[PDB]
Amino acid sequence: SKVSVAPLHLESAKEPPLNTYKPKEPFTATIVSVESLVGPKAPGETCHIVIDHGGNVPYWEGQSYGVIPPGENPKKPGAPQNVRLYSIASTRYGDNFDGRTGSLCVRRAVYYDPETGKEDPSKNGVCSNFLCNSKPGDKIQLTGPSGKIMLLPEEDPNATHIMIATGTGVAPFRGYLRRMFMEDVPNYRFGGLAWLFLGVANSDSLLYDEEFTSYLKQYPDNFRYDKALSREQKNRSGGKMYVQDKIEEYSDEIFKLLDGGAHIYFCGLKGMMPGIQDTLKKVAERRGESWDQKLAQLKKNKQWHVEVS
Ligand SMILES: Cc1cc2nc3c(=O)[nH]c(=O)nc-3n(C[C@H](O)[C@H](O)[C@H](O)COP(=O)(O)OP(=O)(O)OC[C@H]3O[C@@H](n4cnc5c(N)ncnc54)[C@H](O)[C@@H]3O)c2cc1C
Ligand SMILES: NC(=O)c1cccnc1
Ligand SMILES: [Mg+2]
Repeated sequence: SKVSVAPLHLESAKEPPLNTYKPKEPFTATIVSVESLVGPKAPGETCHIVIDHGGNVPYWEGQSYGVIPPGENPKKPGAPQNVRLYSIASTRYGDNFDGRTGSLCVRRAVYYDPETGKEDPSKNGVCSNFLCNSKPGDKIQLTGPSGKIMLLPEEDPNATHIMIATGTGVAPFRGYLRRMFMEDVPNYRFGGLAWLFLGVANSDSLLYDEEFTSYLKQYPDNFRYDKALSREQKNRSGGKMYVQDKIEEYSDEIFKLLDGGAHIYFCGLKGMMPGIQDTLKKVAERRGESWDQKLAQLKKNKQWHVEVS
């Protein structure tokens, strides 16, 4: 059944924490673990990082932590590096169910010369490689938390939540779904529908697949899960199978859920959105609806939640 989590006083706050720690005086947290989430055929490396904040940097699901990687700011001699934000992939109780850790889902940003494929360490992403290279006991300069766009609307515990992720965009949804299904949170008993769509490059690039598949078996009447593997699947038109093509497969169900008040969430890199918008426009047109008008209504009704970069 549901996992006991502590301390329940984390449910008492009525507002999310924001900017508890700031860049000039970050919280020095400690790495608990770092593990690759992906198999050898994955085009890139994505890691799961567990960080001990000791209960000093609590957060709500959907927020981000800032990390200040070591070194001097290249564009600002004598200054610390700029904060990089990472979507927290854990619930407020964390992966140890104790309110002392938070987790990140971090894609290594690696540079390859577009012609030769060669590498250059001065051009890899600083913070993503810093994090995925970390080992237990390493210290991390933590700031935040920050962000409110992806806070989970809990007013209606029987709401519908349609979660659209590419790659590390799955992070907030791992936290949402643990809160909805895994953890014993007496003041939030989810009885709605949560529907996760995840687009990645191939099967080896899947993130947390075992956890999500387990929810299908534990909460079959409350959870749905669809995956789009761009390099291993092709869409109805011959294009690579992107998450928007999976959305299109369920277009009638999704549009009806939206009309009924479902929340819809988009998270990941911003390049995911143009194809999604194109598909939604096409779906709307086939149904005889204006996607522009529908989207305006979804935004007005606070059903549309996008955090991409
Ligand atoms: C709200 C928010 C949440 C986020 N959540 C996540 C998350 O959960 N997971 C995640 O992985 N990311 C997330 N990101 C992105 C993350 O913040 C970083 O931007 C990302 O990790 C890259 O940072 P970095 O320090 O590794 O790369 P940087 O050092 O900032 O470099 C940026 C890019 O420039 C490239 N580059 C550097 N020098 C050169 C050069 N000379 N020529 C060509 N290219 C170069 C790097 O390879 C890299 O791709 C989020 C962003 C935001 C705004
Ligand atoms: N988790 C992510 O990949 C993410 C979230 C928000 C902005 N950019 C990237
Ligand atoms: Mg795998």
